[PDB]
Amino acid sequence: IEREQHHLIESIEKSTQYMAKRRIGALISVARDTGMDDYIETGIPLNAKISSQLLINIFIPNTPLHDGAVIIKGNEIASAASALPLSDSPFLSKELGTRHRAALGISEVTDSITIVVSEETGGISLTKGGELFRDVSEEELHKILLKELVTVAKKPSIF
Amino acid sequence: GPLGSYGSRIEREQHHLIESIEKSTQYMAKRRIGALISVARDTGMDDYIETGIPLNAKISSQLLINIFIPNTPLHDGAVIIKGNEIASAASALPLSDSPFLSKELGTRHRAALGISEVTDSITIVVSEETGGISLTKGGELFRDVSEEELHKILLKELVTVTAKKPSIFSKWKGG
Ligand SMILES: OC[C@H]1O[C@@](CO)(O[C@H]2O[C@H](CO)[C@@H](O)[C@H](O)[C@H]2O)[C@@H](O)[C@@H]1O
Ligand SMILES: [Cl-]
Ligand SMILES: [Cl-]
Ligand SMILES: [Cl-]
Ligand SMILES: [Cl-]
Ligand SMILES: [Cl-]
Ligand SMILES: [Cl-]
Ligand SMILES: [Cl-]
Ligand SMILES: [Cl-]
Repeated sequence: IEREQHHLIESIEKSTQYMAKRRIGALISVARDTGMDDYIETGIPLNAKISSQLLINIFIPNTPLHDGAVIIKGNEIASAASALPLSDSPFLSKELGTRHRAALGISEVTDSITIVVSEETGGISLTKGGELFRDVSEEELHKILLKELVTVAKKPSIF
Repeated sequence: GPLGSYGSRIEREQHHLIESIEKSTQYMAKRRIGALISVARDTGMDDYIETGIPLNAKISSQLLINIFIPNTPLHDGAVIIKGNEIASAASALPLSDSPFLSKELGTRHRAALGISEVTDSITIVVSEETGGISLTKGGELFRDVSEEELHKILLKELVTVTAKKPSIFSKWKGG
């Protein structure tokens, strides 16, 4: 369903834009082909409609839902305050803490796309397949989410 | 099921709803966080659901608390609970015109009273001024109730009494 996927992307972009300006730390993992059921069950179940508003309310500091991962599965916010594994990568910059290391860790054992907001700088990062793309612009964020979450790769790969 | 193995599914969902309300209101009350939670019963509240932001979410004390954090997108209005979901947040409810409602009470109390006049909803209010917990039902206000009185009214009004042995067997619902 192309329509739900474009809404998902917009919801991620607007919520992370708001948190970034406020240096609110956040972690959103979007499940793809590999199952994330065991990580979903570690958290508080929501099974909620996706909206930028609900994503922002989830991550407000010192609230019951903020301390852990949001996992998006199908067309729902499946859970909040979920556990994710921590990467032991030594290549990760020293100013990045356990949130970035959790995002990297999940990307190492799933094909999920994970978006991170830094509580120190408000920079936005992405992880995929054991790798981190640090401090992306608004345009780069949009381009990678469109490519990785909207199925309609139809054109020749070179482009 | 997910909730537990005792009694019927409906019973467990209703006891979880009650506990979710009690825990969330206790947390908000000590922080003087304003809150307004309306539980639909036999009366449709679909039109008020449509005024809010849709959530269609599993009920938890945690989600109720996060919804009402001040100065957030979801806090400004009513949560409406319908079936076994948090249907919407930041919904508009009608205001009561009653002059019998104390002027010391704010817009949340007047919205809670207003909905209770045209539905058989149970509505819970946390006052941002006093931290008191209030309840409305059928045009009446129960003001600044104790934890014990809150539990007693929620049990009576929100838990369907069901037969004992019949409750342990799950019925087929097409799945
Ligand atoms: O607990 C409130 C919740 O229960 C439901 C059924 O899931 O309502 C049923 O039980 C109520 C209280 O015992 C009754 O008022 C009602 O008539 C009955 O449908 C939900 O509709 C309600 O939100
Ligand atoms: Cl469409
Ligand atoms: Cl951080
Ligand atoms: Cl950064
Ligand atoms: Cl259950
Ligand atoms: Cl508390
Ligand atoms: Cl108030
Ligand atoms: Cl008390
Ligand atoms: Cl008491």
